[PDB]
Amino acid sequence: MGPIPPTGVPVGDFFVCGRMTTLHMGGQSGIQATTLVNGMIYRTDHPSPVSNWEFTVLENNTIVGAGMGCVWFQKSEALVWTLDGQKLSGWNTLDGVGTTQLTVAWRQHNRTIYGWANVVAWNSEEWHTNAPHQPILRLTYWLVKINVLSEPEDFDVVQKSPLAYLEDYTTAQSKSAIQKLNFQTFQKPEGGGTLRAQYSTTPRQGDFAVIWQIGRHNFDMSTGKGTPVESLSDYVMPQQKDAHIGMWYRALTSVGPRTDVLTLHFHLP
Amino acid sequence: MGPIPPTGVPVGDFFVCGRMTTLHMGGQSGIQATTLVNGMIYRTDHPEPSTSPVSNWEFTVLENNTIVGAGMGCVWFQKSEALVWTLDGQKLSGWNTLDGVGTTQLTVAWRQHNRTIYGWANVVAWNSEEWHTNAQPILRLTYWLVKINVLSEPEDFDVVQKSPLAYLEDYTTAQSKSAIQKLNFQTFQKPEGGGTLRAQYSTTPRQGDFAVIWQIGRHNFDMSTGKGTPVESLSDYVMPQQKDAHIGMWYRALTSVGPRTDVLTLHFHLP
Repeated sequence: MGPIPPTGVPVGDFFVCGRMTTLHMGGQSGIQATTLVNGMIYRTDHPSPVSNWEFTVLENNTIVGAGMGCVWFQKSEALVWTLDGQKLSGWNTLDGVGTTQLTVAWRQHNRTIYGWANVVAWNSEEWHTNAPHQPILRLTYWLVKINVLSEPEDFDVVQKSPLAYLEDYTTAQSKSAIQKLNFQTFQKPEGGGTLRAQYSTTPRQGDFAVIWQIGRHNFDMSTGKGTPVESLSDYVMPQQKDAHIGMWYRALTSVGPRTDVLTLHFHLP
Repeated sequence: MGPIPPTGVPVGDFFVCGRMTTLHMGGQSGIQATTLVNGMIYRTDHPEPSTSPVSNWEFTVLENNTIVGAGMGCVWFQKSEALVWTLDGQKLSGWNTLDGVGTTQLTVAWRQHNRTIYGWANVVAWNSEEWHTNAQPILRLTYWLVKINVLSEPEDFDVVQKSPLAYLEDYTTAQSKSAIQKLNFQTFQKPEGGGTLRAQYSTTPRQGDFAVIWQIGRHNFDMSTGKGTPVESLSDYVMPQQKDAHIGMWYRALTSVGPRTDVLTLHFHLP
Protein backbone atom coordinates (compact mmCIF):
# COMPACT_ATOMS: atom_id res chain seq x y z
CA MET A 1 0.00 0.00 0.00
CA GLY A 2 1.21 3.45 -0.97
CA PRO A 3 -0.07 6.63 0.63
CA ILE A 4 -3.51 8.11 0.05
CA PRO A 5 -3.49 11.42 -1.89
CA PRO A 6 -5.83 14.21 -0.77
CA THR A 7 -8.85 14.10 -3.07
CA GLY A 8 -12.31 15.68 -3.16
CA VAL A 9 -13.96 18.37 -1.05
CA PRO A 10 -14.93 17.56 2.55
CA VAL A 11 -18.42 16.11 2.94
CA GLY A 12 -19.95 17.53 6.10
CA ASP A 13 -18.17 18.97 9.12
CA PHE A 14 -14.42 18.77 8.65
CA PHE A 15 -10.96 19.40 10.08
CA VAL A 16 -8.19 21.58 8.69
CA CYS A 17 -4.59 21.21 9.86
CA GLY A 18 -1.90 23.53 8.62
CA ARG A 19 0.75 26.11 9.30
CA MET A 20 -1.24 29.30 9.74
CA THR A 21 0.48 32.66 9.32
CA THR A 22 -0.49 35.67 11.42
CA LEU A 23 -1.68 38.52 9.20
CA HIS A 24 0.20 41.24 11.10
CA MET A 25 2.64 41.45 14.02
CA GLY A 26 2.76 44.30 16.53
CA GLY A 27 5.61 46.66 15.87
CA GLN A 28 7.23 50.08 15.70
CA SER A 29 8.59 51.67 12.54
CA GLY A 30 12.09 50.38 11.91
CA ILE A 31 11.93 47.41 14.33
CA GLN A 32 11.00 43.97 12.99
CA ALA A 33 7.89 42.82 14.88
CA THR A 34 8.74 39.28 15.96
CA THR A 35 6.72 38.32 19.08
CA LEU A 36 3.53 40.39 19.51
CA VAL A 37 1.24 37.92 17.76
CA ASN A 38 -2.14 39.12 19.12
CA GLY A 39 -2.25 42.82 18.42
CA MET A 40 -5.94 43.34 17.67
CA ILE A 41 -6.69 46.59 15.83
CA TYR A 42 -9.39 48.53 17.69
CA ARG A 43 -10.90 51.62 16.01
CA THR A 44 -14.10 53.17 17.35
CA ASP A 45 -14.01 56.01 14.83
CA HIS A 46 -15.61 54.75 11.72
CA PRO A 47 -15.06 55.91 8.10
CA SER A 48 -21.93 48.71 4.67
CA PRO A 49 -21.22 49.52 8.33
CA VAL A 50 -18.06 48.19 9.93
CA SER A 51 -17.25 46.79 13.36
CA ASN A 52 -14.71 48.19 15.82
CA TRP A 53 -12.20 45.54 14.66
CA GLU A 54 -10.16 44.83 11.55
CA PHE A 55 -12.71 42.49 9.94
CA THR A 56 -16.49 42.66 9.77
CA VAL A 57 -18.71 39.71 8.86
CA LEU A 58 -21.76 40.86 6.90
CA GLU A 59 -25.11 39.57 5.71
CA ASN A 60 -25.93 42.21 3.11
CA ASN A 61 -25.41 45.41 5.15
CA THR A 62 -25.99 43.81 8.57
CA ILE A 63 -23.02 43.08 10.85
CA VAL A 64 -23.15 39.44 12.00
CA GLY A 65 -19.66 39.16 13.49
CA ALA A 66 -16.23 40.67 13.69
CA GLY A 67 -12.67 39.49 13.18
CA MET A 68 -10.05 40.68 15.63
CA GLY A 69 -7.46 38.12 14.60
CA CYS A 70 -6.52 36.58 11.27
CA VAL A 71 -4.26 33.71 10.28
CA TRP A 72 -4.03 32.46 6.73
CA PHE A 73 -2.73 29.61 4.59
CA GLN A 74 -2.82 28.34 1.00
CA LYS A 75 -4.84 25.25 0.17
CA SER A 76 -1.79 23.24 -1.02
CA GLU A 77 -0.23 22.64 2.45
CA ALA A 78 -3.45 22.31 4.50
CA LEU A 79 -4.54 18.83 5.58
CA VAL A 80 -8.32 18.40 5.38
CA TRP A 81 -10.25 15.41 6.67
CA THR A 82 -13.57 14.09 7.91
CA LEU A 83 -14.25 11.50 10.60
CA ASP A 84 -16.86 8.82 11.26
CA GLY A 85 -16.26 8.50 14.99
CA GLN A 86 -12.54 7.72 15.14
CA LYS A 87 -12.55 6.35 11.58
CA LEU A 88 -11.13 8.40 8.72
CA SER A 89 -13.95 9.01 6.24
CA GLY A 90 -12.22 11.45 3.88
CA TRP A 91 -8.73 12.76 3.14
CA ASN A 92 -9.70 15.85 1.22
CA THR A 93 -8.69 19.22 -0.21
CA LEU A 94 -10.16 22.70 0.05
CA ASP A 95 -10.00 22.97 -3.76
CA GLY A 96 -13.53 23.67 -4.93
CA VAL A 97 -15.16 24.03 -1.51
CA GLY A 98 -18.34 26.05 -1.67
CA THR A 99 -18.94 29.35 0.08
CA THR A 100 -21.90 30.99 1.77
CA GLN A 101 -23.27 34.43 0.96
CA LEU A 102 -21.82 35.91 4.16
CA THR A 103 -19.03 38.33 3.27
CA VAL A 104 -16.05 39.77 5.11
CA ALA A 105 -15.00 43.42 4.91
CA TRP A 106 -11.38 44.27 5.73
CA ARG A 107 -10.80 47.72 7.23
CA GLN A 108 -7.25 48.73 6.29
CA HIS A 109 -5.37 51.93 7.20
CA ASN A 110 -7.37 54.39 5.05
CA ARG A 111 -9.78 52.19 3.08
CA THR A 112 -12.19 49.29 3.53
CA ILE A 113 -12.20 46.26 1.21
CA TYR A 114 -15.79 45.11 0.97
CA GLY A 115 -16.30 41.62 -0.35
CA TRP A 116 -12.72 40.75 0.55
CA ALA A 117 -13.71 37.16 1.39
CA ASN A 118 -16.74 34.93 1.76
CA VAL A 119 -17.46 32.69 4.74
CA VAL A 120 -17.07 28.94 4.16
CA ALA A 121 -17.62 27.40 7.62
CA TRP A 122 -17.26 28.21 11.32
CA ASN A 123 -17.06 27.10 14.93
CA SER A 124 -17.68 28.68 18.31
CA GLU A 125 -17.38 27.90 22.00
CA GLU A 126 -18.49 29.71 25.14
CA TRP A 127 -16.82 30.08 28.52
CA HIS A 128 -19.14 31.28 31.28
CA THR A 129 -18.04 34.50 32.93
CA ASN A 130 -19.35 36.43 35.88
CA ALA A 131 -21.44 39.45 34.94
CA PRO A 132 -27.17 39.42 33.15
CA HIS A 133 -28.31 40.60 29.75
CA GLN A 134 -24.60 40.66 28.88
CA PRO A 135 -23.56 37.80 26.56
CA ILE A 136 -21.05 35.45 28.08
CA LEU A 137 -17.56 35.32 26.67
CA ARG A 138 -17.21 33.30 23.49
CA LEU A 139 -14.52 32.45 20.95
CA THR A 140 -15.86 32.24 17.40
CA TYR A 141 -13.92 31.60 14.21
CA TRP A 142 -14.80 31.52 10.51
CA LEU A 143 -12.99 29.88 7.63
CA VAL A 144 -13.09 32.34 4.74
CA LYS A 145 -12.08 32.22 1.07
CA ILE A 146 -10.42 35.35 -0.30
CA ASN A 147 -11.96 36.98 -3.37
CA VAL A 148 -9.52 39.75 -4.24
CA LEU A 149 -5.84 40.61 -3.99
CA SER A 150 -5.48 43.55 -1.61
CA GLU A 151 -2.13 44.75 -0.34
CA PRO A 152 -2.41 46.39 3.10
CA GLU A 153 -0.32 49.32 4.27
CA ASP A 154 1.45 49.14 7.62
CA PHE A 155 0.15 51.75 10.05
CA ASP A 156 0.18 52.75 13.72
CA VAL A 157 -3.12 52.19 15.53
CA VAL A 158 -4.59 51.27 18.91
CA GLN A 159 -4.20 47.53 19.45
CA LYS A 160 -5.54 45.30 22.23
CA SER A 161 -3.90 42.07 23.38
CA PRO A 162 -4.83 39.28 25.81
CA LEU A 163 -2.78 38.67 28.97
CA ALA A 164 -3.09 37.54 32.56
CA TYR A 165 -4.55 40.11 34.96
CA LEU A 166 -1.42 41.26 36.78
CA GLU A 167 -1.19 43.54 39.83
CA ASP A 168 1.76 44.66 41.97
CA TYR A 169 3.68 44.37 38.72
CA THR A 170 7.37 44.49 37.88
CA THR A 171 9.11 42.76 34.98
CA ALA A 172 10.43 40.18 37.47
CA GLN A 173 7.24 39.31 39.38
CA SER A 174 3.54 40.12 39.67
CA LYS A 175 0.38 39.00 41.45
CA SER A 176 -1.59 37.01 38.87
CA ALA A 177 -5.36 36.87 39.31
CA ILE A 178 -6.46 33.25 39.68
CA GLN A 179 -9.64 33.39 37.56
CA LYS A 180 -9.17 36.26 35.12
CA LEU A 181 -8.55 36.90 31.46
CA ASN A 182 -7.42 40.44 30.69
CA PHE A 183 -7.23 42.43 27.47
CA GLN A 184 -5.30 45.70 27.48
CA THR A 185 -3.79 48.20 25.09
CA PHE A 186 -0.25 47.26 24.06
CA GLN A 187 1.52 50.41 22.87
CA LYS A 188 4.90 50.61 21.16
CA PRO A 189 7.90 51.57 23.35
CA GLU A 190 8.12 55.06 21.81
CA GLY A 191 4.57 55.74 23.02
CA GLY A 192 1.62 57.31 21.26
CA GLY A 193 -0.98 54.87 22.59
CA THR A 194 -0.67 52.89 19.35
CA LEU A 195 1.22 49.90 17.97
CA ARG A 196 2.30 49.34 14.38
CA ALA A 197 0.40 46.74 12.38
CA GLN A 198 3.30 45.21 10.43
CA TYR A 199 1.74 43.05 7.73
CA SER A 200 3.43 39.94 6.43
CA THR A 201 2.62 37.96 3.31
CA THR A 202 -1.06 38.35 2.53
CA PRO A 203 -3.61 35.93 1.04
CA ARG A 204 -4.52 36.16 -2.62
CA GLN A 205 -7.66 35.16 -4.51
CA GLY A 206 -8.53 31.56 -3.68
CA ASP A 207 -6.42 31.46 -0.54
CA PHE A 208 -8.04 30.78 2.82
CA ALA A 209 -7.95 32.55 6.15
CA VAL A 210 -9.36 32.00 9.60
CA ILE A 211 -10.71 35.10 11.33
CA TRP A 212 -11.88 35.04 14.90
CA GLN A 213 -13.23 37.14 17.70
CA ILE A 214 -13.12 36.63 21.45
CA GLY A 215 -15.20 38.47 24.01
CA ARG A 216 -18.85 38.98 24.88
CA HIS A 217 -21.04 38.17 21.88
CA ASN A 218 -23.77 35.82 20.74
CA PHE A 219 -23.56 33.30 17.92
CA ASP A 220 -25.83 30.86 16.05
CA MET A 221 -23.99 27.67 15.06
CA SER A 222 -26.76 26.79 12.60
CA THR A 223 -26.29 29.91 10.44
CA GLY A 224 -22.79 31.24 11.10
CA LYS A 225 -24.26 34.59 12.19
CA GLY A 226 -23.95 36.33 15.53
CA THR A 227 -23.05 39.70 16.97
CA PRO A 228 -19.73 41.59 16.93
CA VAL A 229 -17.72 42.02 20.10
CA GLU A 230 -18.05 45.69 21.07
CA SER A 231 -15.02 46.19 23.34
CA LEU A 232 -12.69 44.21 25.58
CA SER A 233 -11.90 44.44 29.29
CA ASP A 234 -11.19 41.92 32.08
CA TYR A 235 -13.32 38.86 32.81
CA VAL A 236 -13.69 36.51 35.79
CA MET A 237 -14.09 32.88 34.75
CA PRO A 238 -15.56 31.11 37.81
CA GLN A 239 -15.35 27.53 36.52
CA GLN A 240 -12.89 25.41 34.58
CA LYS A 241 -13.16 25.19 30.79
CA ASP A 242 -12.18 21.95 29.08
CA ALA A 243 -12.45 23.32 25.57
CA HIS A 244 -12.81 21.63 22.18
CA ILE A 245 -12.40 24.09 19.27
CA GLY A 246 -8.58 24.35 19.14
CA MET A 247 -8.22 28.16 18.91
CA TRP A 248 -8.06 29.12 22.56
CA TYR A 249 -4.29 29.21 23.12
CA ARG A 250 -3.66 30.98 19.81
CA ALA A 251 -6.34 33.53 20.73
CA LEU A 252 -5.18 34.15 24.30
CA THR A 253 -1.37 34.22 24.09
CA SER A 254 0.41 37.56 24.46
CA VAL A 255 3.50 36.44 22.50
CA GLY A 256 4.42 33.81 19.96
CA PRO A 257 5.93 32.99 16.58
CA ARG A 258 4.23 34.48 13.54
CA THR A 259 3.36 30.99 12.20
CA ASP A 260 2.71 27.58 13.76
CA VAL A 261 0.59 24.50 13.03
CA LEU A 262 -3.08 24.53 14.11
CA THR A 263 -5.91 21.99 13.59
CA LEU A 264 -9.37 23.55 13.60
CA HIS A 265 -12.78 21.96 13.13
CA PHE A 266 -15.52 23.52 11.05
CA HIS A 267 -19.27 23.25 10.75
CA LEU A 268 -21.09 23.81 7.49
CA PRO A 269 -24.45 25.66 7.24
CA MET B 1 -12.58 3.89 0.07
CA GLY B 2 -14.95 3.32 2.99
CA PRO B 3 -14.08 4.75 6.42
CA ILE B 4 -10.76 3.50 7.78
CA PRO B 5 -10.53 2.56 11.48
CA PRO B 6 -7.35 3.55 13.33
CA THR B 7 -5.07 0.60 12.72
CA GLY B 8 -1.48 -0.15 13.62
CA VAL B 9 1.22 1.79 15.45
CA PRO B 10 2.77 4.74 13.59
CA VAL B 11 5.80 3.96 11.44
CA GLY B 12 8.17 6.88 11.17
CA ASP B 13 7.45 10.46 12.10
CA PHE B 14 3.83 10.89 13.15
CA PHE B 15 1.16 13.38 14.21
CA VAL B 16 -1.10 13.36 17.26
CA CYS B 17 -4.18 15.59 17.43
CA GLY B 18 -6.41 15.59 20.47
CA ARG B 19 -7.73 17.44 23.46
CA MET B 20 -4.90 17.74 25.96
CA THR B 21 -5.46 18.61 29.62
CA THR B 22 -3.13 20.80 31.67
CA LEU B 23 -1.73 18.84 34.61
CA HIS B 24 -2.06 21.74 37.09
CA MET B 25 -3.54 25.24 37.07
CA GLY B 26 -2.10 28.15 39.05
CA GLY B 27 -4.15 28.90 42.12
CA GLN B 28 -4.66 29.86 45.74
CA SER B 29 -6.17 27.69 48.46
CA GLY B 30 -9.95 27.88 48.26
CA ILE B 31 -10.18 29.46 44.78
CA GLN B 32 -10.75 27.37 41.67
CA ALA B 33 -7.75 27.96 39.37
CA THR B 34 -9.41 28.49 36.00
CA THR B 35 -7.08 30.49 33.71
CA LEU B 36 -3.38 30.31 34.70
CA VAL B 37 -2.33 27.43 32.45
CA ASN B 38 1.44 28.00 32.40
CA GLY B 39 2.47 28.13 36.00
CA MET B 40 5.78 26.30 35.77
CA ILE B 41 7.08 24.97 39.08
CA TYR B 42 10.64 26.23 39.64
CA ARG B 43 12.71 24.74 42.50
CA THR B 44 16.49 25.20 42.46
CA ASP B 45 16.93 23.27 45.71
CA HIS B 46 17.90 19.71 44.76
CA PRO B 47 16.07 17.02 46.79
CA GLU B 48 18.45 15.80 49.44
CA PRO B 49 19.21 12.91 49.69
CA SER B 50 18.40 12.09 46.06
CA THR B 51 19.13 8.95 44.07
CA SER B 52 19.37 10.81 40.76
CA PRO B 53 20.25 14.24 39.42
CA VAL B 54 17.11 16.38 39.25
CA SER B 55 16.29 19.42 37.12
CA ASN B 56 15.04 22.78 38.40
CA TRP B 57 11.58 21.96 36.97
CA GLU B 58 8.70 19.61 37.71
CA PHE B 59 9.92 16.83 35.38
CA THR B 60 13.37 15.40 34.70
CA VAL B 61 14.10 13.22 31.67
CA LEU B 62 16.63 10.54 32.57
CA GLU B 63 18.79 7.95 30.84
CA ASN B 64 21.49 5.98 32.69
CA ASN B 65 20.36 7.93 35.77
CA THR B 66 21.62 11.09 34.05
CA ILE B 67 19.66 14.17 33.06
CA VAL B 68 18.87 14.41 29.34
CA GLY B 69 16.11 17.01 29.56
CA ALA B 70 13.54 18.67 31.75
CA GLY B 71 9.83 19.28 31.65
CA MET B 72 8.26 22.54 32.76
CA GLY B 73 4.83 21.86 31.31
CA CYS B 74 2.65 18.79 30.99
CA VAL B 75 -0.58 18.12 29.12
CA TRP B 76 -2.16 14.68 29.09
CA PHE B 77 -4.77 12.75 27.10
CA GLN B 78 -6.32 9.30 26.71
CA LYS B 79 -5.30 7.36 23.56
CA SER B 80 -8.91 6.47 22.76
CA GLU B 81 -9.57 10.17 22.02
CA ALA B 82 -6.48 11.05 19.95
CA LEU B 83 -6.06 11.10 16.19
CA VAL B 84 -2.73 9.62 15.06
CA TRP B 85 -1.47 9.68 11.48
CA THR B 86 1.61 9.63 9.28
CA LEU B 87 2.26 11.62 6.11
CA ASP B 88 4.25 11.32 2.90
CA GLY B 89 4.15 14.97 1.93
CA GLN B 90 0.43 15.76 2.00
CA LYS B 91 -0.51 12.12 1.33
CA LEU B 92 -1.78 9.94 4.16
CA SER B 93 0.57 7.01 4.84
CA GLY B 94 -1.11 5.75 8.01
CA TRP B 95 -4.24 6.18 10.13
CA ASN B 96 -2.92 4.78 13.35
CA THR B 97 -3.36 4.17 17.07
CA LEU B 98 -1.07 4.59 20.06
CA ASP B 99 -2.24 1.18 21.35
CA GLY B 100 0.85 -1.02 21.59
CA VAL B 101 3.33 1.70 20.63
CA GLY B 102 6.90 0.94 21.61
CA THR B 103 8.76 2.89 24.26
CA THR B 104 12.36 3.97 24.66
CA GLN B 105 14.44 3.54 27.79
CA LEU B 106 14.38 7.29 28.47
CA THR B 107 12.23 7.87 31.55
CA VAL B 108 10.54 10.82 33.22
CA ALA B 109 10.85 11.51 36.94
CA TRP B 110 8.03 13.64 38.38
CA ARG B 111 9.03 15.85 41.32
CA GLN B 112 5.92 16.35 43.45
CA HIS B 113 5.57 18.39 46.66
CA ASN B 114 7.53 16.04 48.94
CA ARG B 115 8.45 13.02 46.77
CA THR B 116 9.85 12.19 43.34
CA ILE B 117 8.14 9.52 41.23
CA TYR B 118 10.90 7.79 39.27
CA GLY B 119 9.84 5.88 36.19
CA TRP B 120 6.56 7.80 36.12
CA ALA B 121 6.57 7.64 32.31
CA ASN B 122 8.70 6.39 29.43
CA VAL B 123 9.55 8.50 26.39
CA VAL B 124 7.96 7.36 23.13
CA ALA B 125 8.98 10.14 20.71
CA TRP B 126 9.98 13.80 20.63
CA ASN B 127 10.34 17.02 18.68
CA SER B 128 12.17 20.31 19.02
CA GLU B 129 12.41 23.66 17.28
CA GLU B 130 14.79 26.58 17.78
CA TRP B 131 14.17 30.31 17.70
CA HIS B 132 17.37 32.34 17.64
CA THR B 133 17.82 35.14 20.19
CA ASN B 134 20.07 38.18 19.85
CA ALA B 135 22.76 36.67 22.09
CA GLN B 136 25.49 29.98 25.01
CA PRO B 137 22.79 27.47 24.04
CA ILE B 138 20.07 28.52 21.64
CA LEU B 139 16.50 29.13 22.79
CA ARG B 140 14.46 26.05 21.90
CA LEU B 141 11.07 24.49 22.51
CA THR B 142 11.43 20.73 23.01
CA TYR B 143 8.75 18.19 23.81
CA TRP B 144 8.51 14.45 24.47
CA LEU B 145 5.50 12.18 24.06
CA VAL B 146 5.49 9.91 27.11
CA LYS B 147 3.53 6.82 28.14
CA ILE B 148 2.47 6.93 31.79
CA ASN B 149 3.47 3.89 33.85
CA VAL B 150 1.68 4.48 37.16
CA LEU B 151 -1.09 6.53 38.73
CA SER B 152 0.69 8.78 41.27
CA GLU B 153 -1.85 11.16 42.85
CA PRO B 154 -0.15 14.52 43.56
CA GLU B 155 -0.80 16.85 46.46
CA ASP B 156 -1.67 20.48 45.73
CA PHE B 157 0.98 22.81 47.14
CA ASP B 158 2.23 26.39 47.12
CA VAL B 159 5.52 26.88 45.27
CA VAL B 160 7.44 29.37 43.13
CA GLN B 161 6.05 29.30 39.58
CA LYS B 162 7.26 31.02 36.42
CA SER B 163 5.03 31.94 33.49
CA PRO B 164 5.58 33.34 30.00
CA LEU B 165 4.24 36.78 29.06
CA ALA B 166 5.05 39.77 26.89
CA TYR B 167 7.81 42.05 28.21
CA LEU B 168 5.74 44.95 29.55
CA GLU B 169 7.02 48.29 30.85
CA ASP B 170 5.21 51.37 32.13
CA TYR B 171 2.53 48.91 33.15
CA THR B 172 -1.02 49.37 34.36
CA THR B 173 -3.87 46.91 33.98
CA ALA B 174 -5.29 49.10 31.20
CA GLN B 175 -2.18 49.72 29.07
CA SER B 176 1.54 48.99 28.89
CA LYS B 177 4.52 49.46 26.60
CA SER B 178 5.05 46.03 25.01
CA ALA B 179 8.58 45.27 23.83
CA ILE B 180 8.51 44.55 20.09
CA GLN B 181 10.92 41.61 20.01
CA LYS B 182 10.82 40.09 23.49
CA LEU B 183 9.63 36.99 25.26
CA ASN B 184 9.49 37.30 29.04
CA PHE B 185 9.16 34.78 31.84
CA GLN B 186 8.47 36.01 35.37
CA THR B 187 7.31 34.79 38.75
CA PHE B 188 3.53 34.74 39.04
CA GLN B 189 2.47 34.78 42.70
CA LYS B 190 -0.99 34.31 44.13
CA PRO B 191 -2.92 37.44 45.15
CA GLU B 192 -2.44 36.64 48.86
CA GLY B 193 1.31 36.93 48.32
CA GLY B 194 4.17 34.89 49.68
CA GLY B 195 6.09 34.71 46.37
CA THR B 196 4.39 31.42 45.50
CA LEU B 197 1.44 30.11 43.51
CA ARG B 198 -0.61 27.01 44.26
CA ALA B 199 -0.27 24.06 41.93
CA GLN B 200 -3.89 22.87 41.69
CA TYR B 201 -3.81 19.44 40.11
CA SER B 202 -6.44 18.11 37.72
CA THR B 203 -7.39 14.44 37.36
CA THR B 204 -4.15 12.44 37.23
CA PRO B 205 -3.24 10.24 34.24
CA ARG B 206 -3.12 6.53 34.94
CA GLN B 207 -1.01 3.71 33.52
CA GLY B 208 -1.34 3.56 29.75
CA ASP B 209 -2.38 7.17 29.34
CA PHE B 210 -0.12 9.53 27.41
CA ALA B 211 1.29 12.95 28.14
CA VAL B 212 3.41 15.58 26.44
CA ILE B 213 6.06 17.26 28.57
CA TRP B 214 8.00 20.22 27.22
CA GLN B 215 10.66 22.72 28.09
CA ILE B 216 11.31 26.14 26.58
CA GLY B 217 14.49 28.15 27.05
CA ARG B 218 18.19 27.91 26.34
CA HIS B 219 19.28 24.28 25.91
CA ASN B 220 20.88 21.79 23.53
CA PHE B 221 18.96 18.93 21.92
CA ASP B 222 19.80 16.11 19.50
CA MET B 223 16.83 15.04 17.35
CA SER B 224 18.54 11.75 16.56
CA THR B 225 18.75 10.58 20.18
CA GLY B 226 16.00 12.49 22.02
CA LYS B 227 18.56 13.74 24.53
CA GLY B 228 19.81 17.20 25.40
CA THR B 229 20.35 19.47 28.34
CA PRO B 230 17.82 20.83 30.84
CA VAL B 231 16.89 24.49 30.79
CA GLU B 232 18.56 26.01 33.86
CA SER B 233 16.51 29.18 34.37
CA LEU B 234 14.30 31.60 32.46
CA SER B 235 14.57 35.35 31.96
CA ASP B 236 13.75 37.66 29.02
CA TYR B 237 14.91 37.15 25.43
CA VAL B 238 15.18 39.34 22.34
CA MET B 239 14.11 37.51 19.16
CA PRO B 240 15.59 39.51 16.27
CA GLN B 241 13.82 37.77 13.36
CA GLN B 242 10.43 36.25 12.70
CA LYS B 243 9.85 32.60 13.54
CA ASP B 244 7.71 30.59 11.14
CA ALA B 245 7.32 27.52 13.30
CA HIS B 246 5.65 24.19 12.82
CA ILE B 247 5.87 21.95 15.93
CA GLY B 248 2.40 23.05 17.10
CA MET B 249 3.29 23.71 20.75
CA TRP B 250 4.44 27.34 20.64
CA TYR B 251 1.17 29.10 21.55
CA ARG B 252 0.36 26.58 24.27
CA ALA B 253 3.90 27.03 25.65
CA LEU B 254 3.88 30.85 25.54
CA THR B 255 0.35 31.82 26.62
CA SER B 256 -0.17 33.35 30.04
CA VAL B 257 -3.84 32.30 30.25
CA GLY B 258 -6.16 29.73 28.76
CA PRO B 259 -8.68 26.97 29.33
CA ARG B 260 -7.43 23.89 31.15
CA THR B 261 -7.96 21.74 28.03
CA ASP B 262 -8.08 22.33 24.27
CA VAL B 263 -7.10 20.55 21.07
CA LEU B 264 -3.39 20.55 20.19
CA THR B 265 -1.68 19.18 17.07
CA LEU B 266 1.82 17.87 17.62
CA HIS B 267 4.22 15.74 15.65
CA PHE B 268 7.04 13.51 16.68
CA HIS B 269 10.20 11.84 15.55
CA LEU B 270 9.85 8.16 16.40
CA PRO B 271 13.22 6.43 17.12
